[PDB]
Amino acid sequence: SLLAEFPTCPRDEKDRPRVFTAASGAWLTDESGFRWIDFDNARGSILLGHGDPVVAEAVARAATGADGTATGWSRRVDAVLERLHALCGGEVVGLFRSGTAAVRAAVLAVREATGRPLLLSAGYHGYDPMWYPSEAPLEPNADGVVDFFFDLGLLRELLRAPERVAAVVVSPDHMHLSPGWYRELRRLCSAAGVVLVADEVKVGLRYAPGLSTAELLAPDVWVVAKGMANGHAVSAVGGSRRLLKPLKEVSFTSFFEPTILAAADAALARVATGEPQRAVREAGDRFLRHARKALDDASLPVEIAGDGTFFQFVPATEELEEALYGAANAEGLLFYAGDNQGVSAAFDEAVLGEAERRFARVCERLAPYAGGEPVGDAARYRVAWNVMDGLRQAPRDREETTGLLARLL
Amino acid sequence: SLLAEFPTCPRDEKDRPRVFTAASGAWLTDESGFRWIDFDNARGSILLGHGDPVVAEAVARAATGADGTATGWSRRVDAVLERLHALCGGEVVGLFRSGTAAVRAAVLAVREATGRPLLLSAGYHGYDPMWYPSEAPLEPNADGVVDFFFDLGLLRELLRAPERVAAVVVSPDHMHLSPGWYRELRRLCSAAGVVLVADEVKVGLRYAPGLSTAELLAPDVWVVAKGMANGHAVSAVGGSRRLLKPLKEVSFTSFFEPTILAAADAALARVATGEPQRAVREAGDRFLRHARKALDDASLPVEIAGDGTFFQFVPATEELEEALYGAANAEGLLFYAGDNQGVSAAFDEAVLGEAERRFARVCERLAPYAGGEPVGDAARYRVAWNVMDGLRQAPRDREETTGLLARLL
Ligand SMILES: Cc1ncc(COP(=O)(O)O)c(CNC[C@H]2O[C@H](O[C@H]3[C@@H](O)[C@H](O[C@@H]4[C@@H](O)[C@H](N)C[C@H](N)[C@H]4O[C@H]4O[C@H](CN)[C@@H](O)[C@H](O)[C@H]4N)O[C@@H]3CO)[C@H](N)[C@@H](O)[C@@H]2O)c1O
Ligand SMILES: Cc1ncc(COP(=O)(O)O)c(CNC[C@H]2O[C@H](O[C@H]3[C@@H](O)[C@H](O[C@@H]4[C@@H](O)[C@H](N)C[C@H](N)[C@H]4O[C@H]4O[C@H](CN)[C@@H](O)[C@H](O)[C@H]4N)O[C@@H]3CO)[C@H](N)[C@@H](O)[C@@H]2O)c1O
Repeated sequence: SLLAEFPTCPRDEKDRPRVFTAASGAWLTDESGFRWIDFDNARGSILLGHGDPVVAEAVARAATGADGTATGWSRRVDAVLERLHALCGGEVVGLFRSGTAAVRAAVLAVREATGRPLLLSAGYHGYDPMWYPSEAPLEPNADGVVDFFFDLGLLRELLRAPERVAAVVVSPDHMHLSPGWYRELRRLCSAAGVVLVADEVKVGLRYAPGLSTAELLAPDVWVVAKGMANGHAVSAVGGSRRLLKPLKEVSFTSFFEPTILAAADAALARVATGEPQRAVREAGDRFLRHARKALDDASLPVEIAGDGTFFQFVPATEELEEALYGAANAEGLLFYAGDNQGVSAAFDEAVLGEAERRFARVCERLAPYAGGEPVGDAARYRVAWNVMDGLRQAPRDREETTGLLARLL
Repeated sequence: SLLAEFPTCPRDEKDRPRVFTAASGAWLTDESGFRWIDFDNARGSILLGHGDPVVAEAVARAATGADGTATGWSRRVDAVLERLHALCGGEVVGLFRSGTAAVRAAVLAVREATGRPLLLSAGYHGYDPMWYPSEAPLEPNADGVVDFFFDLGLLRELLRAPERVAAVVVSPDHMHLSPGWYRELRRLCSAAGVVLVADEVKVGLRYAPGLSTAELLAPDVWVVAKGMANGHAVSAVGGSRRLLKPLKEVSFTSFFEPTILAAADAALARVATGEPQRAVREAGDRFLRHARKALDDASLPVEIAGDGTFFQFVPATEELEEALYGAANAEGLLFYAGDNQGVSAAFDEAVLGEAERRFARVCERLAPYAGGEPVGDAARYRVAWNVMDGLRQAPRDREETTGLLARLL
């Protein structure tokens, strides 16, 4: 047991990481030779498909030395910056090595630029300790962060002294929050005169060429990552020159590493067209129509939140949830267990037909659960918490909100 | 000026980044078609040479999906962890995406494990704001870090209350600090009962197969990066299970990206032989004996600190330092300006012969500086501070130390 970290990855019945020896398009092969259709896709960072040939060629060329050097600037630096600025807007752009690094740098830059101490947060922003939970819910943690769990009532209370608040930083979820929720968030932040940071590490570049919340939030600062490089190790921040002036202090040794620049330039060129996002939505929607019908035909109490871009199974019980993923594993459908499923643009007709047949076999395996009590709100809240680390949107008062926080924290 | 960051990189006389189109071994091509011999080598992270064929082959292959997937575990994960453990020791290992990320995670883990608030630091640890300077010497910054600038007197002062100290965190320099300096540091930390973290992001794996301070410091926790992947986007931490237990909270989306694992596994295989490190030392030593002679023959007051693994020009005046790099720029010798020069294993006879020839021409160009006053200690201190962000070792009393800090901060 040499590894000190605990990486999120597909794990087997003994909680050991599944070992994958090969991948192409939508398909994985594991160490036993078992073949899987991938809905996890490095938690949605594989937008194009595994071993995408154009990205792979670009990386190959860059590995030889013929497309830039790690020692310094290249034309691919300008190309990537230009593309991000065109897609996502803002005045300036910075590049980082993980979503975690990017969101931390972004929010600290805003704290410095505004001179205000608190960050009000909803959703996951990466592994850094600055996001660890406070000792007392709804109080600042040691790094001045207060999590409001996507509850706008709580947010209103936290905005009551806006001079204390550097930014509101929110990781969107388009399965569990409506457009109106976003517009209200934007309204509240504008009224309070506080900066809005959209942490689009997951959703950026995937629902559209640009930011999912470009219009809904018009954020002052954005962060993207998973959509920009077909899995390669890069992230980005952009927004106003003034709010991001503190990023002038950022430099790191691997900045000019040419394979990541080549992958990002290639992937971003494809992203800019809108085609992979359309392909994903359409493929995912087809799979969903089939899956919803299969669950209904089998009288299985499993709803599906979301849409083809990202969806999530919502089973009525934890036992059923475990059985669902067990059956999926038996059929070679690799789902990101409990979380959101993000197909890639490699989900062609052949992949879809096979995923459909496999899912019908999943529903057969689930026959013991036929006719169970339908999904209720406690299940909806528990399942949504697993993907968003806070509360799905639905009517609540403070009693209900605080009850759910006590339950789900 | 879309870029919000200010990356360290080769820059021209107007402070514009030099744009490099391609590289091969020790050589670079710029956008003008000018051909350079590289002593910068992505600040010492290109140990093997640009476009190393064996690493390139492994990277190209991994990009196709033939060696596993970014979705989860592959046997190359085990191979990289096992190689690092064999080379560097400790009980556990973690992987990160930059040196900055690794050192931050390491020291926060130690602070959590020990329950103590302060970090005592010497040297550079990356770009994160946690390392920004305090208001005054000997005062903690906002993140509990106190800089001792490599001065063991200042360290003893800070260790008067060691119950406050989670760790001492040191970035070695083997040009400006002797073996005995390290052994004293180790001694002081052990007596005080404080954890010692060796930040070997720069020096790890380059002086020897493993840590440069394996015996000198026997650190509780180590960090490496530049040596491990021929420039690719990975770093590592290792050491005691107890002190690094808090790393269980680390996960990041690109963890399984197979090209980086491929580069690390290939580079580490070569590092484990000791061959590239020896080649570097021997090639740089040959260059240095030629350069020292050339400087002496021209009566130029420029010393050279260090050795073939890493060396540094120490000119008697700033005006001469500027002229030296300007002249090297004309002859196409790319030095990391002001800092340390780190040749790669691609510095062969052909390259050395040409670098020697080119350096002779640099000496011809600096005639207007012949016969100048020889290097003094003020120059030695100023130049060393540029590479270590603290004080070179030399006899000092407390008053001299205080004055030097006033001058150089
Ligand atoms: C908006 C945003 N911003 C920034 C980042 C960071 O980018 P990165 O640095 O490139 O990875 C991400 C990275 N995203 C990775 C995933 O992040 C979440 O996943 C998180 C978290 O929700 C999820 O937490 C688990 C929870 O849902 C389960 N119900 C309980 C489990 N113990 C817990 O585990 C995690 O937190 C534990 C507590 N500290 C920790 O011990 C576990 O090891 C850790 N896995 O674990 C993931 C990280 O490990 C999302 N739900 C997912 O859709 C997403 O794909 C991001 O989505
Ligand atoms: C031990 C160790 N630990 C961790 C890391 C982090 O690894 P990474 O995240 O992978 O890069 C490194 C990364 N190393 C990069 C370089 O780190 C230093 O270089 C630093 C710093 O010393 C150097 O500082 C400059 C100073 O030497 C000059 N005399 C004055 C200049 N303004 C200043 O510039 C830097 O610091 C400024 C302080 N605010 C900042 O404004 C500048 O923008 C910044 N470039 O700049 C570099 C980083 O930007 C070393 N001198 C070098 O040998 C080395 O190769 C490391 O060496």
